[PDB]
Amino acid sequence: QWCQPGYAYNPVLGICTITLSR
Repeated sequence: QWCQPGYAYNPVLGICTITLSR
């Protein structure tokens, strides 16, 4: 359960997804 920078951990999906917070 580790997400690379620029990605936010998603518990619903169970995987890391990209995010821009904008």
